Amino acid sequence: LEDVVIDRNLLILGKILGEGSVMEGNLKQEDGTSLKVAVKTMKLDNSSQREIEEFLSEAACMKDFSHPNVIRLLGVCIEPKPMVILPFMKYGDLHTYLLYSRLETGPKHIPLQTLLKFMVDIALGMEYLSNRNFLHRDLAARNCMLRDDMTVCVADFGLPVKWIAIESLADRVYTSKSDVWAFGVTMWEIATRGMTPYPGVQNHEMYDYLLHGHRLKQPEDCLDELYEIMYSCWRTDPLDRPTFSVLRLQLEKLLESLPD
Ligand SMILES: CN1CCN(Cc2ccc(-c3cn4c5nc(ncc35)NCCCCC(=O)NCCC4)cc2)CC1
Ligand SMILES: [Cl-]
Ligand SMILES: [Cl-]
Ligand SMILES: [Cl-]
Ligand SMILES: [Cl-]
Repeated sequence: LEDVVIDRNLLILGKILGEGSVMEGNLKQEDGTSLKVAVKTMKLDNSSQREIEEFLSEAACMKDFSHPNVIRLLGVCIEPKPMVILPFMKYGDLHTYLLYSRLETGPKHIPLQTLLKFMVDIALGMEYLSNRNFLHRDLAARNCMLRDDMTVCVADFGLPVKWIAIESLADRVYTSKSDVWAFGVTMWEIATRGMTPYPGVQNHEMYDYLLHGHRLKQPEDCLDELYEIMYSCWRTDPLDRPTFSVLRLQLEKLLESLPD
């Protein structure tokens, strides 16, 4: 607590940004200046201090995370409900951004070079968490945030059937190679500019679908080289899947093989 806790009086809450749930707010910092934050309210099982122990545990680790492509944890505040304090990012989540991209008034058609750069950013972020054996367990375009410099950072980690790896559906187990699987789905979302995974397949059909060897199909405008990287993320054996440090360099290489 000594490290992550923030006095509730230093926090002012405002409108709802999404539904626990997310809310806007102002964090009064130690330099006197006030910072805009997003406050994620957390509903935990208070029948025991079990879930809160694991809550304050990760938060202490998450507050020490420092990487441009990984979201920053500012701290936690208590009411007795905990609340995660994160930086506010006005450009919002990447998923909505991709959709807007396909509408006039909204952002310009995102070229492929920019789409890969989104993937690289996420891969770099995941590479950082992976190096610290920290699992995300909920990676998706909706959880990837755009910084004010339009660089992507990963979020919502710590503390969705169509993103869950095949092993994690049956055995109900989670490894970093399960995050790689979700990362490949995230790549698909980006390459399709916001499509929902597995059109035609309902959620209750996903296990038999995957179990029979069927995977996400290649988008029309997607390069064979880019879909290879995506596909390698969905290999049945988690050991056959590449690490984030391999994926990251694959994407950096491919992006550099393109013009501006
Ligand atoms: C007066 N106006 C208010 C509405 N404005 C537009 C707008 C609306 C919503 C958001 C927004 C939404 N989410 C956000 N998460 C964060 N910052 C902003 C948002 N950081 C925390 C990230 C942690 C992970 C997470 O929860 N991922 C899901 C995204 C949830 C941003 C801008 C215009 C002005
Ligand atoms: Cl308040
Ligand atoms: Cl940050
Ligand atoms: Cl769509
Ligand atoms: Cl599909």
